[PDB]
Amino acid sequence: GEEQVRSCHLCNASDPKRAHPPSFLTDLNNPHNLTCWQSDSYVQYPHNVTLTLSLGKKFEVTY
Amino acid sequence: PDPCYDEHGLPRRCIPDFVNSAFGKEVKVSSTCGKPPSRYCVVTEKGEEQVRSCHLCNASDPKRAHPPSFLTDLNNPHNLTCWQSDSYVQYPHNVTLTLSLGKKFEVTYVSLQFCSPRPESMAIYKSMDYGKTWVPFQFYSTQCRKMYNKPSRAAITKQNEQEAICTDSHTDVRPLSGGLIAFSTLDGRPTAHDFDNSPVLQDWVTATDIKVTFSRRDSYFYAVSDLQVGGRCKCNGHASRCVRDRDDNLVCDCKHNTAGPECDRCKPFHYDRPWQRATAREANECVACNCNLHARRCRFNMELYKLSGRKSGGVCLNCRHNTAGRHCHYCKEGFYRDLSKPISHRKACKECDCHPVGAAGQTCNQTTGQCPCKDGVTGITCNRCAKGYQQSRSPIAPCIKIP
Amino acid sequence: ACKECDCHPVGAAGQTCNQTTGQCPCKDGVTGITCNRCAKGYQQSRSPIAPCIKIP
Ligand SMILES: *[C@@H]1O[C@H](CO)[C@@H](O[C@@H]2O[C@H](CO)[C@@H](O[C@@H]3O[C@H](CO[C@H]4O[C@H](CO)[C@@H](O)[C@H](O)[C@@H]4O)[C@@H](O)[C@H](O[C@H]4O[C@H](CO)[C@@H](O)[C@H](O)[C@@H]4O)[C@@H]3O)[C@H](O)[C@H]2NC(C)=O)[C@H](O)[C@H]1NC(C)=O
Ligand SMILES: *[C@@H]1O[C@H](CO)[C@@H](O[C@@H]2O[C@H](CO)[C@@H](O[C@@H]3O[C@H](CO[C@H]4O[C@H](CO)[C@@H](O)[C@H](O)[C@@H]4O)[C@@H](O)[C@H](O[C@H]4O[C@H](CO)[C@@H](O)[C@H](O)[C@@H]4O)[C@@H]3O)[C@H](O)[C@H]2NC(C)=O)[C@H](O)[C@H]1NC(C)=O
Ligand SMILES: *[C@@H]1O[C@H](CO)[C@@H](O[C@@H]2O[C@H](CO)[C@@H](O)[C@H](O)[C@H]2NC(C)=O)[C@H](O)[C@H]1NC(C)=O
Ligand SMILES: *[C@@H]1O[C@H](CO)[C@@H](O[C@@H]2O[C@H](CO)[C@@H](O)[C@H](O)[C@H]2NC(C)=O)[C@H](O)[C@H]1NC(C)=O
Ligand SMILES: *[C@@H]1O[C@H](CO)[C@@H](O)[C@H](O)[C@H]1NC(C)=O
Ligand SMILES: *[C@@H]1O[C@H](CO)[C@@H](O)[C@H](O)[C@H]1NC(C)=O
Ligand SMILES: *[C@@H]1O[C@H](CO)[C@@H](O)[C@H](O)[C@H]1NC(C)=O
Ligand SMILES: *[C@@H]1O[C@H](CO)[C@@H](O)[C@H](O)[C@H]1NC(C)=O
Repeated sequence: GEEQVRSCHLCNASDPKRAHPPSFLTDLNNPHNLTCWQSDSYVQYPHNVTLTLSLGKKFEVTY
Repeated sequence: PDPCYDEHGLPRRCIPDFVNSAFGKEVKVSSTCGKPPSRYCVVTEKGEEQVRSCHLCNASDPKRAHPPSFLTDLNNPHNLTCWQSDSYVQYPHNVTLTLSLGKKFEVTYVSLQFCSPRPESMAIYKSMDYGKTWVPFQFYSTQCRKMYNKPSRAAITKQNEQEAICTDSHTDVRPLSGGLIAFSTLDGRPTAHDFDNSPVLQDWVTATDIKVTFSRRDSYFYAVSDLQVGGRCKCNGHASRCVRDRDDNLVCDCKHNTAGPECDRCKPFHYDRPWQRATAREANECVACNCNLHARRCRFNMELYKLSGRKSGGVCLNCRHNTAGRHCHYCKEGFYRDLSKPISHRKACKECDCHPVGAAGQTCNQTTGQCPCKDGVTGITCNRCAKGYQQSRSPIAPCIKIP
Repeated sequence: ACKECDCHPVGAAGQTCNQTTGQCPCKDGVTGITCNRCAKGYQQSRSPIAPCIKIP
């Protein structure tokens, strides 16, 4: 409405349903069962925030 | 699974189901026929007048034995189990039977089944201790006064709903045999509907041990076929059942972070909000202390919880990992906060690695780790030279101005 | 086989245990491996700096 409210949760990768793998980024995106991958916290500039993935085929990209 | 947790694994009140209590246990008594072997005669009504039968009592005769197990065994309404007392006895004399339980309970039903006629004067007792202290509960007589100095069918004042009443009701015979006595303490109590918020009634139901003492040509005696009393194991709504101990001791498996065999207190290291009873509105649970993974023992003060707007009052003791505070939540004198590390990192505290020369003091901003920068030096550990400031090999002053 | 150091948060003068002996930094009258107990002739005190002190 007008003010703030903060919830809170936890992450065990060994907990499948409580894990947040990058597969949450590659899986089908349900607007009703979204798949939130999660980063580590307490992080900011100045630091490299790098994620990697190679292709194996050259492409032209639009979207 | 566990009724202590909702469909969403939310801690909710979990309670043992309502069960009969006085079923199958042994009782030490003060009198019984048959030692030496005793006899007894029995009267019956026929049409309009009377007729008297008669029998014998040897406990060494199993078929002529009638143990108190006959009160606790299953009583078949077609195969009754009547225990019998000695005869030729009456007021003034204690006809006392005891039962020491060891656990405090809340009771709803107290049912009875008689093989002897209903006498006139008697009362109720209990022990919220383990067979040492004894307090009455109610009286029962036509002359509650001449016998017990009591009124018959007194009123239950709201200001003391823990009154002990006496009545002549159902002190009549018929019923001689098969007397049915059921007692609900909740009768008459105005604050019985909201029992969840009736602690005095939640205290009036508290009972651990039970004692029953009686006052009030022919052989007259007393006999009874069975006993049933319903209740639920008192875990304050914090355990759905009660189990045996490794040393044979029935205790609640106190859930909801509660302690004591009855869930009466909070668990060790659970001192932030006071101990409370699970309500239909809120399970008013206990809560451990917050140390952010930096302590194992804690204490509490109400004023902390008081001034918290009644929200929290926990405080940790002996904050490890170079941490400190009520939540063991800051680095002591000597480190700084490694802000890069998470807020609960066990090594979030590290020595003020201040440039032992370039920093002016031996400390650093516990938040920033900003070491004490000397005259023209800046930087957290104070190492760098400034614009127009040339570093010198002097172990005292490196950066030097430009003309 | 390896568990994090459990140095007595007060009675040990550090949070690092003697990885061989696990002996935390026991301060003058503090004893115990994690440096928690006070020694015989040292009673626990509520002072946040001197927990264990000799007696005259
Ligand atoms: C990561 O996220 C997951 C998912 O939420 C959490 O899951 C935990 O998983 C562990 C798995 O070990 C669970 O531990 C459970 O408790 C047992 C306690 O020891 C008893 O073991 C058996 C009964 O299981 C008894 O006969 C015995 O006498 C002990 O009394 C563990 O021993 C069990 O795990 C054991 O099983 C595996 C095989 O399945 C064996 O290889 C091992 O020996 C292993 O010890 C048992 O599964 C625990 O219940 C789960 N916690 C939950 C669901 O909250 C993790 O907790 C979480 N990790 C972190 C660090 O948060
Ligand atoms: C309290 O209640 C009990 C149980 O009902 C009654 O117990 C009595 O129990 C005894 C058995 O202990 C019964 O006695 C029976 O009668 C025999 C009579 O003596 C003859 O014995 C044999 C045949 O049995 C002959 O060869 C012999 O020549 C005698 O003529 C007893 O001898 C028997 O008891 C023997 O058996 C037990 C084991 O069962 C042994 O340990 C003993 O040696 C014992 O002698 C036989 O069993 C008797 O019937 C019961 N009395 C009854 C039912 O009234 C008590 O009597 C009762 N109390 C009172 C005061 O009545
Ligand atoms: C953070 O910054 C860059 C990537 O964003 C990395 O660059 C390094 O640069 C130094 C300077 O010569 C090289 O010696 C290193 O080999 C480089 N690292 C590489 C190429 O991986 C730097 O390493 C990053 N630091 C991290 C990721 O911890
Ligand atoms: C009969 O009355 C009560 C129980 O109904 C018993 O109370 C006794 O009171 C005297 C008074 O000093 C004490 O010395 C006794 O120790 C009490 N007896 C107990 C506590 O068992 C009295 O003893 C009863 N008489 C009996 C059982 O023979
Ligand atoms: C989303 O999908 C997962 C797939 O296992 C399922 O477990 C979960 O219940 C789904 N979400 C909801 C709200 O049902
Ligand atoms: C009642 O139960 C006892 C238990 O053994 C049995 O001996 C007796 O025959 C039963 N009586 C009837 C009428 O069923
Ligand atoms: C630490 O740095 C902050 C950053 O501005 C400063 O405000 C504060 O006074 C410094 N000292 C502390 C927090 O003790
Ligand atoms: C660990 O304990 C031993 C036992 O005497 C001691 O000699 C040593 O100095 C301690 N510290 C170490 C090994 O760092």
